[PDB]
Amino acid sequence: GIQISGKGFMPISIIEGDQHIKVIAWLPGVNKEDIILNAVGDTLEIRAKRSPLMITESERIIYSEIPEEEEIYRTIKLPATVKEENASAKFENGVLSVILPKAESSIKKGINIE
Amino acid sequence: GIQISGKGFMPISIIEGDQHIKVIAWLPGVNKEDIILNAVGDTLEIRAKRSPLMITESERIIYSEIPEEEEIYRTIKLPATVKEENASAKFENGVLSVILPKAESSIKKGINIE
Amino acid sequence: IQISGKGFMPISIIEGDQHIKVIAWLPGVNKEDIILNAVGDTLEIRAKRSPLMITESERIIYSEIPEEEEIYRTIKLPATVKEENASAKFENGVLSVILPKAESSIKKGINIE
Amino acid sequence: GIQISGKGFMPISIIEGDQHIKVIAWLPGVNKEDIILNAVGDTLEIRAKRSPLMITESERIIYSEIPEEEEIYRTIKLPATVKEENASAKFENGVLSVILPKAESSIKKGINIE
Amino acid sequence: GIQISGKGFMPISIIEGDQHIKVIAWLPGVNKEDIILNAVGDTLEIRAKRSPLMITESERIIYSEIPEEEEIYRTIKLPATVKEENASAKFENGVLSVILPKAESSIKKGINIE
Amino acid sequence: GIQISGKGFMPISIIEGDQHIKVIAWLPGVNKEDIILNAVGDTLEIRAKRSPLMITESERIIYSEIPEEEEIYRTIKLPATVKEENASAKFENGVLSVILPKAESSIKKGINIE
Amino acid sequence: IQISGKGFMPISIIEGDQHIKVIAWLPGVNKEDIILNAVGDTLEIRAKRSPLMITESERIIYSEIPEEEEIYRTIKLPATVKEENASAKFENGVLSVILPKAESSIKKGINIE
Amino acid sequence: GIQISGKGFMPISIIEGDQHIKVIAWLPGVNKEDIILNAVGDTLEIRAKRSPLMITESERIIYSEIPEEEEIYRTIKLPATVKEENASAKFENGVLSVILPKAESSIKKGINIE
Amino acid sequence: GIQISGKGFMPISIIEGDQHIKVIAWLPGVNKEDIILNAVGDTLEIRAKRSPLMITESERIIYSEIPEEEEIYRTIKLPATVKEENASAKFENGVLSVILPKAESSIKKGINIE
Amino acid sequence: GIQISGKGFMPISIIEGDQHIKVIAWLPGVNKEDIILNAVGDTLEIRAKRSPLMITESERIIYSEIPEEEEIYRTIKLPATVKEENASAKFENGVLSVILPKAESSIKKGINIE
Amino acid sequence: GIQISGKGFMPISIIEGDQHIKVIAWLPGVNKEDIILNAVGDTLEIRAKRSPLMITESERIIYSEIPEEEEIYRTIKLPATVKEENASAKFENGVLSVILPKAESSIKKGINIE
Amino acid sequence: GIQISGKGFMPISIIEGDQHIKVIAWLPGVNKEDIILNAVGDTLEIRAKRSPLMITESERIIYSEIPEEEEIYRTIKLPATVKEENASAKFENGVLSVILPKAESSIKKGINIE
Amino acid sequence: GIQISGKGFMPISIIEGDQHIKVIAWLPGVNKEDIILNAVGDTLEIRAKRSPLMITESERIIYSEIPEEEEIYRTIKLPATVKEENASAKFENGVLSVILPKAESSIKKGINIE
Amino acid sequence: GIQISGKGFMPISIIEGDQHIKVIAWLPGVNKEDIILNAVGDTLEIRAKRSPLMITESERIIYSEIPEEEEIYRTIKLPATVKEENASAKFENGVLSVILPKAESSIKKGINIE
Amino acid sequence: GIQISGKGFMPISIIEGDQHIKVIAWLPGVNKEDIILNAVGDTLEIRAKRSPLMITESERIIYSEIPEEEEIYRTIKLPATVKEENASAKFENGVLSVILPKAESSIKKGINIE
Amino acid sequence: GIQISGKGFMPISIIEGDQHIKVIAWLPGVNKEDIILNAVGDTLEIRAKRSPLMITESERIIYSEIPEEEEIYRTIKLPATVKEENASAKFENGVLSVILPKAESSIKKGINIE
Amino acid sequence: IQISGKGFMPISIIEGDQHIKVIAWLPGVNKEDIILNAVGDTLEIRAKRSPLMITESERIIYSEIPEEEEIYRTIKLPATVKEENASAKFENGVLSVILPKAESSIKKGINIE
Repeated sequence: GIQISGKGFMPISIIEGDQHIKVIAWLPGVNKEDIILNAVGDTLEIRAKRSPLMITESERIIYSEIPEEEEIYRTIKLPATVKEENASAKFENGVLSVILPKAESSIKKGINIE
Repeated sequence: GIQISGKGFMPISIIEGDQHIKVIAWLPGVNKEDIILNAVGDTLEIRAKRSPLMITESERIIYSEIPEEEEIYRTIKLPATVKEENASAKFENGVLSVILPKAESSIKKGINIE
Repeated sequence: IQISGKGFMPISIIEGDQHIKVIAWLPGVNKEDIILNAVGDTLEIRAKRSPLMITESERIIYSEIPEEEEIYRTIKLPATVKEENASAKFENGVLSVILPKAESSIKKGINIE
Repeated sequence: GIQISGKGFMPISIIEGDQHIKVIAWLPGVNKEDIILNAVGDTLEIRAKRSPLMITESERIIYSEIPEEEEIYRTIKLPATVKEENASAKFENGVLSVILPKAESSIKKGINIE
Repeated sequence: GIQISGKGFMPISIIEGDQHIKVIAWLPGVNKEDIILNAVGDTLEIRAKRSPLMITESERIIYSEIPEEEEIYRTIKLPATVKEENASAKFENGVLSVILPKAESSIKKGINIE
Repeated sequence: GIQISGKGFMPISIIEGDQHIKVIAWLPGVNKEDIILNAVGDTLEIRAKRSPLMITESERIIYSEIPEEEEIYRTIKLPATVKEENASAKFENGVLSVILPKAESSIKKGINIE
Repeated sequence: IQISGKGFMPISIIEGDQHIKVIAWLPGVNKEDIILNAVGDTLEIRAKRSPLMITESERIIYSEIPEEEEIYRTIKLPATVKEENASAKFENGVLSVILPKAESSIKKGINIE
Repeated sequence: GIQISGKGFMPISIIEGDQHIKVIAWLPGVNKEDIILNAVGDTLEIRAKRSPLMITESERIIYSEIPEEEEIYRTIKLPATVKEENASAKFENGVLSVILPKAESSIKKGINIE
Repeated sequence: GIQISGKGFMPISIIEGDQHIKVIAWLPGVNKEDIILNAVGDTLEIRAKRSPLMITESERIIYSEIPEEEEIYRTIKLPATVKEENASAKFENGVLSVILPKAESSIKKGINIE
Repeated sequence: GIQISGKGFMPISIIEGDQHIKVIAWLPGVNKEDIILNAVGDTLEIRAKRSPLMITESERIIYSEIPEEEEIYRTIKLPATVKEENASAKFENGVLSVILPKAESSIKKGINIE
Repeated sequence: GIQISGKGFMPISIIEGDQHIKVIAWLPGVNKEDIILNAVGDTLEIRAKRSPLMITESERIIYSEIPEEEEIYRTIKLPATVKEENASAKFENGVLSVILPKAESSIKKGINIE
Repeated sequence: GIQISGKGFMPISIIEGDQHIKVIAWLPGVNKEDIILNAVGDTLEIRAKRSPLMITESERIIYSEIPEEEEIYRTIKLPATVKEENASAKFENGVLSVILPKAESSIKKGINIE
Repeated sequence: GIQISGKGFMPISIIEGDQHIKVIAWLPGVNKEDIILNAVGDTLEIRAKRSPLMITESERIIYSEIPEEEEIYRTIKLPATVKEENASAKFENGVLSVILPKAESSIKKGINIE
Repeated sequence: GIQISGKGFMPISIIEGDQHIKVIAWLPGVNKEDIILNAVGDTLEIRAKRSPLMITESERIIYSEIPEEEEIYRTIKLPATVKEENASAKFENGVLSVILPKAESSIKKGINIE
Repeated sequence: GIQISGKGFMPISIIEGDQHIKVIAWLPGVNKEDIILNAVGDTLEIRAKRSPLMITESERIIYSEIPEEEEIYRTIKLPATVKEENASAKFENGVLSVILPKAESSIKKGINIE
Repeated sequence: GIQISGKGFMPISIIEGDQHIKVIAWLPGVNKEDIILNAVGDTLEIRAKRSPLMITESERIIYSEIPEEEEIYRTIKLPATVKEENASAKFENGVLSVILPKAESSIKKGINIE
Repeated sequence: IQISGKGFMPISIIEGDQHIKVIAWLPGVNKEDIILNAVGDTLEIRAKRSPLMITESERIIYSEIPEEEEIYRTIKLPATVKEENASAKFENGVLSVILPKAESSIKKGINIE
């Protein structure tokens, strides 16, 4: 039970362990400082500014596969409530990766097969 | 992650801040005192009655783009739990605006990108 | 009986024997931002409505509300009118104009014998 | 430039002589005194009430091809301006007939084929 | 179990009481004397002549919603056998109304709910 | 309220008077004596046999719009019960005509429009 | 082998070695209301059939029977014929014409050796 | 030969024995005294009003699979003529049940297979 | 002139003579004693049970064109009223054949073509 | 704000006031003692058995609009948590009506429009 | 491996035991002595004429769900070779039933599940 | 202007020399003496009987791609008039071959290209 | 269970007796000597050469319904194994006919109906 | 409220009592020790590998209705929160069965119908 | 080279080596003793009963992907004749695996590529 | 009457003589020793493995019409039983050719056309 | 990167830094029946493959095998090449050509600072 929603290209992946959740996000062309990242309960929010390709007035864009929007964001409802305060994150090479330990109440417990 | 539902034409907008939600509602031709408004948890209700164009018996309606219903309403499920008791509201020029501070358990905490 | 112009603005048009009422929805517009003129059989309504103002902390996460700031309507009525005696009031987002008909446009009875 | 418009079943025909226009209108079930008829210039208006089939509480309508609306009307733009003040009209057998003499400015004059 | 059939515009309605049947018929533009009306058992027949709009040779029909046919008729099979001989009828304002008391064998009798 | 049914091409017409029914039937190429015809109540039957074009063995049919069947028949349910015993009939030029006086219980009585 | 004209009139066309028979349905027509001529390879049939006559007491409540009073057919045959020796009989609504073939149109044997 | 017809949701079932017809009818929400039930020959009529769900002005209908109409009725033509005067009926728990003994003339008599 | 209706596969044919109707019914795999057969007026009823193919628990049905229903029936409305009391019937080889003499009132009488 | 789900025909309506929810259920032909009714939190369960129309072996069902299932049920999720212990319910005339007072935590509080 | 093929309506069913095949066949209207039945290897043939419904020249077929063909036949390839010489057969009530013991080489031998 | 017409499967080919026309025709299964062949002007006629495959009452036709018609014929309009009296024809191996010398009036003469 | 396959127009028929199989083949325009014919078990092979219409260089083919292929053949799998060595064949008039007595193992044996 | 989701063929069934949920799951080809099973709140997870059909290099798979994937899993959101720590489970014959007692807060309490 | 056929869900795979065929069958929820397994020539038969999920009358099936049939079977025709007597079989974990050594006459012998 | 089946691109041709079958197979890029080939009865098998285009890590495939699979195979059911032990085979230039003499029981014997 | 010509002949095209390999399926063709030339950026392959030879006793009863005897391909490559140092081998129905790139077509590095 997960829902993404927001504006602008931003490919997400979601990885679930027994005791945590990893979220991965593509943000090519974004500055680490331009990225806000907050969470609580079962929701994670990612906000990003990417400034546009700056062209001198000599230059023209004669071809482009690259999205224009400068404001981009995603709100992600995850399969488990998490501990925001132990959440880590790094940002290398256009890729954001967030680690979100699960709250105890959301950690599943085994059932033996007899 | 939002749900609107009820009877009547009533264009809604929803604005999220870090610590509040604003809801805006179009209600042309309604009287401030004919509006009821309550909330709790993560749900807002707006009720309204707008009386119909009153024609003398000499006059006929020869053309109307204007909805007829006299009972109108909306129930709105917001993306955060709120503090009803600090909610304020205004009604100017056919437009209702409601401010609803977020409850502390719904306020999101930062994660640092190291 | 032709409407035409830019922007969301629900009109209704009422006819009496001696006048035309025109009603218009203009939620979110300020009385002083509305221009209103007329002559012969045509009525013009122009309005500006400024956009919902957001602090830089806030985002719009959902909107059914039109964005255009310039809105107008030209309305050709089923009778010539007297502009000079035309009245108008603006309550609660609703504009109502009253437009007495010109004498030349007032219909006279025929008897069914 | 013959434009009919209004509400209600009401079949009109329109007959043009050199010096007049005849409008014929079906209004079965209407009382002569419940009919308003006015004109000016090149427009004719016909307004009528027809009260509904009267049923005692014993009776039921088990079949009907007969329109139910009580308010019925028509505005008709003619192909010539007329002299309202000389217009006549009878109402026999559910049929209204209106005679509308043409204004002089609207009476066509001949061209000789030499 | 009712069947209309015949030629020409003639909107019928049918009303049923415990002890009778009313039939209503629109016949704008028809002369009372031009209408034959007979019945037996469970069938009613209505025959009508309406003569055409008569135009002088100056005049032209430049527009018409009004049916042309001069012979019009309807045969109506009703939900009950009736007493023709006690049948009444009046014709006002383009509308024929026929009253047709039910035969005794066709009058339903109540059933008590215990 | 009519039903035809049976085998073969046989164009039927039906004429109603106040006191009779006439039925007309096309039967090209049939012999008056090869026709059976009976009635009772409100049903007429027509039976007929038409022998086929007889070709010598030198001759071939190189084109035919003409039905082939030799047995042909029709059962016709009329809108009134009849007196069989006063029924007459004629057969001229491929056309059969039958006159069938109505029984007294099927003859319709007038209603006066007051 | 072309048919053409106005009105319901089922034709059949039979060929012998030495003649053409033409058959035609004309129910409700009077022998004397039928004109019949021919030449070379063409046959014409014209007929009038008067309408079903109704007293003013009677109504037609159902009809599968064509209404046209003028009916005709022009038929181009697969051989030239001798008009002058053409015969014809009219029984029971059915017209039958016999049309001997012209000599120039009679086919001669070829032997299969 | 089995025709239903009239206004309103009202699921009928029909049951034939050798010597009677049973009609069953769903009429949830209806009052025993609000039901009229009469019959003659081979027809049964059922009439019933059901008053609408009543709401205080605090309350709103937020959802509803339940038809709204208040006047509801059924005319039923049965496969047999019956004896009205011996017809009984019960109304328990939303369900009307009607027992209609067949008339003698309508009771089928056996044929032996030899 | 005919209506069949009921449950089950059971091909009927219907034969009309001057003085009787013959009904024929396919009923393969039914037992002569399992057949009930009654009639009155213009309606015949055939009822039949056929028991299912009997399999031992060793055996499986590996292919089957043969209907499964065990209750089968037809109610037939004929083109004439009949004399039930003089009706005979035979059951050979899966085929039921019923002979139903017409009642006098339903026998057609000749009309002479002069 | 609502989800219904389960097996069987069983029209529900749902009414919301300020302080309670009313659920209404069509259940014609069910017995008050055959109805089980429980609730907790924001979910109501209705279970019901209705036994089938009872036919003697003389009798056949010749026509039926009436569902056959005998096990019927609904699980309903309401727009508010409720107080199960103060819930009442009535079963008249095939109609079940349940009253479910809202829990305090689910009651909405007013906001003033200044 | 199960192929039917031939002329005429003839509903087959096929039944397998461990040690035989049963073929069942519908042949209503057929005479025991008009049926030929032979077999070898894994094929069975069934041939049968049924003479047509016989009508006096007074009588007409007015209706008929019953196939007309007189020659009817079935070739059936079975899932097993059989012993023709021990095959039996009965013909009661329209139904042919054939019992075909399997040949030894075709009888399956068990495998134990260890 | 090459027109073929008649009944029956009979493939024709047509070959044109300077001074003749060859017609070839398939007629497998036909006896040379059952073929009639005549011509005049620009038309050739071919008539043939082929009697059907002869089956003893032991045998059955279990498959067939071979046309059944016994009467077969063709009329052929050629692109030139011919001299019937000098026409020859053989019939070998189911194939008829006809040689038809061209009439002098139909023999083309050369044009020199200068 | 029969399969044809091969190249070129060659209409086949297949006739089956109790003790043999007849195959018939159309081969207009083929020389008896140009036809090879072999068989074994349950398959028959037919090979044929037909040489093309030979045209002098004066002549043109201006129209043709006649297949061109010179090599034609069919392999036919029959419903029974046969005795090749007792197989006869004749070839008259473009038609090949082959007689193929059945092998004893393929001759079916009767089953008595008791 | 009942959501399945994940990789692989694995037919689930879900069973509710008053005081528990039973989950059943098909897992043919899987080893008891290759199955992981955990739960908390209202979610159950099932994970399982099944190794693939093993073929020697002589052998080939010539046909296969059997899915190939080796990793298979199911996340299931149930209609009730449960008590993980008392959940049991058996795995016989391809079938996993899990018993999940409901938590007290989720057990529905009865309402009396007065 | 293969035909499966029978009743029920039961995924088969088929493995061919040089000297045997392996058949694999999904049969989750079946009991080893409820499985019958025979073979001969080139055909294998698997028969199985599986009893239905057992519910107490407290419990309801609220969701189910799991087939219901209790009788399930497959008849399989293999690409080789086999030695039934040396066939083995195992049933673990819902999976049946049968090993079927090829008969000598069905074992392929090498051909050398020179 | 032929069946091919297996994995991979491998264009097959089949040539029949009176006394043999030749099979030709395209196998570009396969090594003579990587080909297995066996036969018996009326079935031929061809197995082959072709290793993939081997690219150094500087090189990329920028375009390929060439199938990728490394395992390829074909099983071929021929129209005659063969003598495996006299089968020969060749493999030149990517093309395999196999000669397979027919067994004596599959060699067809002549029929004389008398 | 354009292919064009007559006949079934699956090509693949491999690029290195310094050369282009071209592979081509030509089952049933004789090494000596293959012509192979090139220049600048274009490669041509022509081949004849003679048809499956049948004795007059034998018939082809089924064939998935193309019949055309003339087959060819013209291939325009993504670089100009050195024809003179082009090699080529033909094993097992498969033709493989190696075509070193011309100097003017060899790409040079750019550094990412």
